[PDB]
Amino acid sequence: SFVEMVDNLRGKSGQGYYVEMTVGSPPQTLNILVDTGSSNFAVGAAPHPFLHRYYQRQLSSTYRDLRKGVYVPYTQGKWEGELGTDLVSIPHGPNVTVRANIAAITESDKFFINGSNWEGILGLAYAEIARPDDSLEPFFDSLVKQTHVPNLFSLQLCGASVGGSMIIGGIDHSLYTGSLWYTPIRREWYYEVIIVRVEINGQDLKMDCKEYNYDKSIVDSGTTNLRLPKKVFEAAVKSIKAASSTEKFPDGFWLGEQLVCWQAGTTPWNIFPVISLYLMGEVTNQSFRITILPQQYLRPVEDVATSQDDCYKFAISQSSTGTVMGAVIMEGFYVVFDRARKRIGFAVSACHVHDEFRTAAVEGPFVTLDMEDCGYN
Ligand SMILES: CC(C)(C)c1cccc(CN[C@H]2CS(=O)(=O)C[C@@H](Cc3ccc4[nH]cc(CC(F)F)c4c3)[C@@H]2O)c1
Repeated sequence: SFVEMVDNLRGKSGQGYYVEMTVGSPPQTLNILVDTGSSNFAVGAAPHPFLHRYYQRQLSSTYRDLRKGVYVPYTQGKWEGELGTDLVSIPHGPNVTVRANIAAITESDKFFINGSNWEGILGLAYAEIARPDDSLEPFFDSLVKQTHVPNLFSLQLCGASVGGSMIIGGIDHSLYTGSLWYTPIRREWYYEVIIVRVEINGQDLKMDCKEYNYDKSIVDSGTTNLRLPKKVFEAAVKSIKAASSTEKFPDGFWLGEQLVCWQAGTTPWNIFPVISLYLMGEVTNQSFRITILPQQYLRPVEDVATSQDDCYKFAISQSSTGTVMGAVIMEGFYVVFDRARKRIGFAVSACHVHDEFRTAAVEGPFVTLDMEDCGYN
């Protein structure tokens, strides 16, 4: 019955993917950012310059106050508000209604984006990283506890206005090609995984693989970029620079600040390398890789000119909190968050990213010794 959830995600480039939800009685309709990188369900509950609408608790006969404040600091942006519960539904999702925790956002700083078209966030990760603490049951745990929906969901995030699918409760085989490859969820807090090797245009970076997961690696749909730990970021930019030295770019470009431009249809894709991340597999000494194309880490941005140019931002940026596999890694893959079996699956997406002479891929098996040493402690 998954066909009803196909294409239930909309989004703007660099502004996340959102699904339609309703909260309260009678149902109030809101667009909610889909975020595997956090665990709080929160919605605008008060006027804001960037909100077109918001949650009005007074109008809901089913609203319950929990008489308890809350705040969440993201890497960028944060909000605070009041906890409560209410009835929640997903129109283009499973046919159910659940009572869920809701953080009514009363104040925020750099959380809402100008003209994003969403008014809240749905954190799909585990209770452990919930605020104020792991006793606030996340939305999906409530969904699974109160209904017969199976304990898994999958995300197909499509690039170039963007769309996608959140299949709640299962896998829709019409959304990917090839085989699914699974990597263990290392610990149920973030969707934490272990990267065991990295290659750029087929050349190993040759770092201690702990560096790849320092201090963790997570799969995070709410984050736009691929984010790499300082040491890994520098090695990667150095390698991507060398491969593209044919041309030259401002260095504010490599910092994700300045756009780079080319005459429409003349982007030199061939001079940017593919990036391969190898992930720990399901069996002893076994891994698999996902390969990313430049079309994924060069994010198309709106031209600031009377020009019909193609313009892009570098969508790989530095991190001090570990690797973040954000939307530009997830785009063009079908990603299965198999909570029931503590694993995450990757397959080539039906909306896979296109290149002339190259293709995004999920390939295996590979042999990799001592994958366990790759985890940071
Ligand atoms: C567990 C928690 C305390 C929530 C936490 C703190 C720091 C970092 C993380 C990891 N996950 C984070 C990484 S991030 O802050 O870059 C984006 C964030 C989700 C988020 C929140 C508000 C946002 N506003 C605008 C955006 C951009 C998006 F829409 F493309 C956006 C994204 C993730 O959720 C979690």
